[PDB]
Amino acid sequence: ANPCCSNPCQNRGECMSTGFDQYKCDCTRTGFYGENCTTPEFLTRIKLLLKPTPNTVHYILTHFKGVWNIVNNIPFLRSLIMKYVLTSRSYLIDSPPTYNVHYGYKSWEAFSNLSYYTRALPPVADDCPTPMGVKGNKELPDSKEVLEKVLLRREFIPDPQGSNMMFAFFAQHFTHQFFKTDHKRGPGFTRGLGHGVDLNHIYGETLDRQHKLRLFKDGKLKYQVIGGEVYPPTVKDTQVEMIYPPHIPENLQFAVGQEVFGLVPGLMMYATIWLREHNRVCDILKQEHPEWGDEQLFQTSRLILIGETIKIVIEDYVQHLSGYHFKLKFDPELLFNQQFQYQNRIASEFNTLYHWHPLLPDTFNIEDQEYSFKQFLYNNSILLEHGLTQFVESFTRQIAGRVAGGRNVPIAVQAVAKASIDQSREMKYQSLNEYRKRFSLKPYTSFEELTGEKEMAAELKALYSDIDVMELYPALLVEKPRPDAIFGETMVELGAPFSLKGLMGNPICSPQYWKPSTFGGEVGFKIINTASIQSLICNNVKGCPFTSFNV
Amino acid sequence: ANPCCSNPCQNRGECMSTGFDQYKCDCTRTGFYGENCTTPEFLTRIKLLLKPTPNTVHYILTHFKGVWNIVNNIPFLRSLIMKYVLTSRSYLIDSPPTYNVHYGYKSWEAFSNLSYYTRALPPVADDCPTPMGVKGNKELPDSKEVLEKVLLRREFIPDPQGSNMMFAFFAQHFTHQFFKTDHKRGPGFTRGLGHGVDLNHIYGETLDRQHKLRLFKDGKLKYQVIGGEVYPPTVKDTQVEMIYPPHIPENLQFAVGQEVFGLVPGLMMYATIWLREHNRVCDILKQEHPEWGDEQLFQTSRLILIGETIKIVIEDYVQHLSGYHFKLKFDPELLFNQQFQYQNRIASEFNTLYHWHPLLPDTFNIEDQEYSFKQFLYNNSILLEHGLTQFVESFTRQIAGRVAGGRNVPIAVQAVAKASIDQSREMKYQSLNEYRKRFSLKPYTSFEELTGEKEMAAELKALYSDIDVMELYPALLVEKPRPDAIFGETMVELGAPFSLKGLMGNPICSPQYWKPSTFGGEVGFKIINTASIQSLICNNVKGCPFTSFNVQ
Ligand SMILES: COc1ccc2c(c1)c(CC(=O)NCCCCNC(=O)CCC(=O)O[C@@H]1c3cc4c(cc3[C@H](c3cc(OC)c(OC)c(OC)c3)[C@@H]3C(=O)OC[C@H]31)OCO4)c(C)n2C(=O)c1ccc(Cl)cc1
Ligand SMILES: COc1ccc2c(c1)c(CC(=O)NCCCCNC(=O)CCC(=O)O[C@@H]1c3cc4c(cc3[C@H](c3cc(OC)c(OC)c(OC)c3)[C@@H]3C(=O)OC[C@H]31)OCO4)c(C)n2C(=O)c1ccc(Cl)cc1
Ligand code: HEM
Ligand code: HEM
Ligand SMILES: *[C@@H]1O[C@H](CO)[C@@H](O[C@@H]2O[C@H](CO)[C@@H](O)[C@H](O)[C@H]2NC(C)=O)[C@H](O)[C@H]1NC(C)=O
Ligand SMILES: *[C@@H]1O[C@H](CO)[C@@H](O[C@@H]2O[C@H](CO)[C@@H](O)[C@H](O)[C@H]2NC(C)=O)[C@H](O)[C@H]1NC(C)=O
Ligand SMILES: CCCCCCCCO[C@@H]1O[C@H](CO)[C@@H](O)[C@H](O)[C@H]1O
Ligand SMILES: *[C@@H]1O[C@H](CO)[C@@H](O)[C@H](O)[C@H]1NC(C)=O
Ligand SMILES: *[C@@H]1O[C@H](CO)[C@@H](O)[C@H](O)[C@H]1NC(C)=O
Ligand SMILES: *[C@@H]1O[C@H](CO)[C@@H](O)[C@H](O)[C@H]1NC(C)=O
Ligand SMILES: *[C@@H]1O[C@H](CO)[C@@H](O)[C@H](O)[C@H]1NC(C)=O
Repeated sequence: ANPCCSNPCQNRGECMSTGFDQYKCDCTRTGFYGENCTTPEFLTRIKLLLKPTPNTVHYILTHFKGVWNIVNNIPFLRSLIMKYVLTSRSYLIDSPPTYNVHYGYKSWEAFSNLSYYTRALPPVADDCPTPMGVKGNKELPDSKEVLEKVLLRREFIPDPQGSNMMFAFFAQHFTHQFFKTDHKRGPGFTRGLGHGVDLNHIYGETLDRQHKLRLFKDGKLKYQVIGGEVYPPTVKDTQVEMIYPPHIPENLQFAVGQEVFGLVPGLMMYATIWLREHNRVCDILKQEHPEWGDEQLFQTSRLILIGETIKIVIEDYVQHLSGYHFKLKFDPELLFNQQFQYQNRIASEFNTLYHWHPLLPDTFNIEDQEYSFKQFLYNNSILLEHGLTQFVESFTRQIAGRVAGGRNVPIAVQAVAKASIDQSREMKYQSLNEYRKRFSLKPYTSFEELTGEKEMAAELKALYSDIDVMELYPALLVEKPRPDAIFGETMVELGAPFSLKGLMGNPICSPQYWKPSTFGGEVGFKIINTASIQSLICNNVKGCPFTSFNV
Repeated sequence: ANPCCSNPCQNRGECMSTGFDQYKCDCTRTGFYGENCTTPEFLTRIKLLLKPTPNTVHYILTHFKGVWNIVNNIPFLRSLIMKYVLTSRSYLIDSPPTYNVHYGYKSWEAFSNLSYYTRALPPVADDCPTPMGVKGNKELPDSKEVLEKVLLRREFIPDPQGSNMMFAFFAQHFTHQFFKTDHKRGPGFTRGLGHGVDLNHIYGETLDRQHKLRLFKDGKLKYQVIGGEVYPPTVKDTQVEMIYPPHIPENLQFAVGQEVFGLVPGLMMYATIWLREHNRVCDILKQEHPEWGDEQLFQTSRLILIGETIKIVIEDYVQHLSGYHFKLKFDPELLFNQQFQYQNRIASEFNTLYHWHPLLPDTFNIEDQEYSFKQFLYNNSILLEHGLTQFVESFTRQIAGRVAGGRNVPIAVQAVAKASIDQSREMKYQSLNEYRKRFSLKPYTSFEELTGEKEMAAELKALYSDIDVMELYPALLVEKPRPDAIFGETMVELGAPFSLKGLMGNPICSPQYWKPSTFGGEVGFKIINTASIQSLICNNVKGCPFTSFNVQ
């Protein structure tokens, strides 16, 4: 019914109805003109002719190790390439943000209401004849069938990049500060009103919760000691609400910033590590500033840990994921002579993309034990039983599952994968190929090209019929991986822009914040600029065990 | 006690305690170095030698009319010069914002908590020996004495720039969408969480209030018709909360986005005009888009009115205030190749600077009546009696008061002026001269230099003793005006950067928003780009009466 239902405008042109059966494309600043913005301007053709494909660039970044080592030791050159990585696809994220689940056109409501996830592509209008707009059948294929035929794990498929459980739980822990879906409102809504890396998963989303978690001495967070080891405090002691089954003993109801982090001992592990890190930084700052009060010690520590988090995410986490030989760098100064918006709004599609449950193993292997999902979930006695040191040693060695390549979602979380499919549809996501085009990728022309195989392709073809009707979320998990990589092209090219924007968009990266006095002087500053996943663990885990994001 | 109490760091260097009795200045990117960041780098000295004073630039913009007329007709240069005006304050504003009334150091709390006004200068710490830090006496002069001696009006002083009551109430109406102090929390808190030109004063701050105000047909706002004329609906009919004294008739409790706009008929006049404008834009969009629903018509109209507001504020309102011969221009495209943050946080100091009550006359003259404050306040029957047309005609003719130059606050609002002084102190504002340095102005070296005269200066010296202890708010109202101007240097140089930032920082000015389809196509876009105070009145007020921000 809506004449824009077919998504006729190309190259990020905007579709507007101009009557009941007519549309106009707004081609402003697309670099294209014509009825659906498909005729390139002269400068546009030039850019197209020279532009290498993502797969080409990825080849270059994952080969020529000798050249990159040279590059990695020339600071001017390293900065130049990193600046490039940051800016080079800046243009892909709308900032200030635009659409959301209820608005397929720009509006003050969509801009101003922070309870929404934002949208990289507007929803398919309600009165469109098909789920994807006009293509495909009246109904999408049964989600349970899509799940079982191409998503569910048969045999465990290990990640060829060697991601471990330290990585898997870091990813879960880190992302769950800004992926916090407000289920009473709906899948397109979030409880993370900071829309980014504010460390609310440690400090709490609201002031009241934060104040319940704080010691109000020396800037510190409340904690308890169990068997000589520092752990988070209890629900009983703090009165902060946590989600626990009713049979969890009170001494085991740990209280942390994020209410769901008692779900898994792997999350509780990182919650404990970061809590220890906060109180460590408090000690350092108190030493530097005996004249400071509790409030300033707390606030400054929080800013430093925000810095540490961004530092580690870029130079260890993203570094490992990328498989690049180039050494990524956290350096806000790189953007100071660039056009860049220091703000971020979390996209629903980013949330969708990041459902990396194929990472999960069949069992969680700690010391000599192999825990089932049933044994692991909501069981912090496991963390207490083995301790942090053994957790780190064990998880550093246990390999995680491959995310792309198909059929690697453990059946234990099959309902989660199904919900990702069903909620994608509920939120009226456009198709895989629409999203590929939105991020300057070539549409897939068959299911075999998507998977790079034959059997899953075929089951998919029977289910969806048209490649242009293939859905975003299942496509990510069945996509042909990059060579010996964890992800395919679509995951990387859509996810990377959201990721860097969410990291660099933080106010501590802005010129007025990025200076030593913000962090209590050069000592605080150095904590950020020398942070690593290894030093995080070394400083806060007894025995300073070796760790890494790969086995 | 705090070693930073004396504000030792200069040139926007940041002070940090490094112990109980020592400090360090962080001179990063200030262009200066040394212990208090006062030694300039080579590039800095050059920059300092060449850059003209504000008063010099003001002279240039308010003279050579023949030359400016040439420039005004050369788009490249008009654009170039406008781009310049925009990007020349752009650094003086911290964006993302930093301090607030409770935080004199940067913190996640100060950044993230939108209930605060932000601060251009951090508060004086609580444990400082004097209100201004270390200078001056233990307590500041009695605010009642400052008020009575140099602020209160003796004889009405007209604005030499000819500002009229259309201007004065436009200023009040426009600013009260982002100056909305949350008195339950304290003076450093705001209820305007949009922190800018979101037109909540028309549409309501919250979704619940907006929906009570909406007709939910054709995108329109609810209204009533009285004697053939369109007015806001009532509280009785909408359940929209408004502030009225209990003796106001039900049929006279008009309900609009901003709960305080029943305060004066002048606010209700503009509330009514903008209400009519919204529904007018709804008719236009419905004509262009018969296929659209109520929701999209409403949202699209709101975006258009936001655009119109920014347009009018720059090209009519700021144009008038400036007295420039150069013709200012609303054009977002000017910033597309510039470094610029499309965001804004309303500063407490901006609020303070905008307390322009000397604008108010002794009486409000409509048609052949002259209403006292007592008769004018909370009296919407006056608007009904005379009608919008007569309001516009009368307010266009009545001159407003000079704001700087001293002794021009009407006695009727003396408590408001005193509260501005007292709440500034409550919020631990730094001194006039600290704020002057913060905006790259030379500190005043005496009270006579501040006022440009002798009598008020002598009274201020008796009260404050030290010029470095003079307060920001009273200084603004007693400052030597620019020649035949409404304001002095401090008002302009502090206010202009906040103002432009608040206007251009709006998301509709960003490249992904600033395109025709955002506003329903070329017709909607054209409404924004051709808006003016005269067209706003001509389209919505019977008879298309002439209006202007200056007396004719
Ligand atoms: C693969 O393994 C992983 C996995 C995850 C990764 C990562 C890697 C990574 C790493 C990562 O993201 N690396 C980025 C690799 C760099 C990609 N570079 C390219 O594709 C080449 C693009 C290029 O150089 O040209 C651009 C460009 C391209 C354009 C374009 C404009 C521009 C644009 C441009 C603008 C111009 O001015 C108008 C130009 O003319 C002057 C111009 O030509 C010179 C180009 C860019 C520019 O100014 O500098 C680079 C240019 O319109 C049409 O296409 C992250 C961050 N990741 C994540 O954080 C992440 C996290 C979670 C998830 Cl789920 C996914 C990813
Ligand atoms: C007259 O009455 C009123 C009243 C109200 C007004 C207004 C007027 C106005 C109008 C308004 O905003 N007027 C502003 C006056 C004009 C401002 N222009 C200037 O100050 C020119 C400054 C200039 O040209 O020099 C800068 C400059 C200066 C520097 C500096 C760097 C630069 C910087 C610069 C950079 C350079 O390298 C690129 C330079 O070398 C090439 C360079 O030259 C050496 C200068 C700027 C630049 O690149 O272009 C202009 C340059 O380091 C320290 O000093 C508004 C908006 N108003 C309001 O909206 C308003 C509303 C409410 C309130 Cl309360 C107050 C105001
Ligand atoms: C370790 C055991 C894990 C379990 C038991 C688990 C289970 C769940 C469940 C039940 C949900 C809620 C689904 C819904 O409400 O519809 C969820 C959401 C999610 N999961 Fe996991 N998951 C695990 C690990 C991971 C990992 C390693 C990642 C990696 C990033 C991840 C990423 C996500 C994301 C991004 C969401 C959306 C969160 C939100 O929007 O609030 N999960 N998971
Ligand atoms: C026309 C009659 C006017 C009356 C009766 C009036 C009265 C008041 C009152 C009672 C306050 C509240 C003070 C407090 O709560 O401490 C106030 C604040 C204020 N006034 Fe006026 N005023 C008038 C006109 C104006 C005008 C023409 C301007 C021009 C800009 C203006 C600017 C302001 C501002 C910016 C505030 C602060 C508002 C806030 O922080 O919420 N007022 N006025
Ligand atoms: C952001 O938008 C959501 C979506 O409409 C708002 O939530 C609704 O609020 C209205 C009125 O307050 C209720 O009648 C609805 O039941 C709510 N719906 C949902 C799905 O929650 C929300 O209030 C908006 N947030 C703000 C701050 O305005
Ligand atoms: C923004 O800051 C204000 C001031 O700290 C917060 O208001 C306080 O909230 C606490 C606990 O919620 C109350 O005990 C105080 O009485 C409140 N003080 C004032 C002055 O209102 C407010 O909650 C903060 N907002 C957010 C979203 O964190
Ligand atoms: C662990 C989940 C088993 C899936 C059972 C439901 C039917 C799934 O379906 C089939 O599964 C076979 C098993 O590998 C594959 O050969 C087929 O291609 C697939 O279609
Ligand atoms: C795109 O424009 C072409 C004309 O160049 C037209 O034939 C076509 O119908 C348009 N859109 C679609 C979805 O086909
Ligand atoms: C919880 O973990 C302990 C190991 O500490 C294990 O023995 C126990 O069986 C687990 N509980 C459940 C219900 O699986
Ligand atoms: C600023 O530093 C100078 C040394 O350059 C010192 O004499 C002075 O005490 C400092 N501050 C003030 C306010 O005098
Ligand atoms: C309100 O205005 C009317 C004129 O319409 C006037 O007659 C009346 O006295 C005013 N009310 C008060 C309380 O002054």
